[PDB]
Amino acid sequence: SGSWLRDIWDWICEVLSDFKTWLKAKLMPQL
Repeated sequence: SGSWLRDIWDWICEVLSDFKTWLKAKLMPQL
């Protein structure tokens, strides 16, 4: 039934979401 610390990836993915949006805007060239 249980596989592993699947929910554990949310502690890093949920907190790194704001960091991704900030980088996605800085990496986007002129459009």
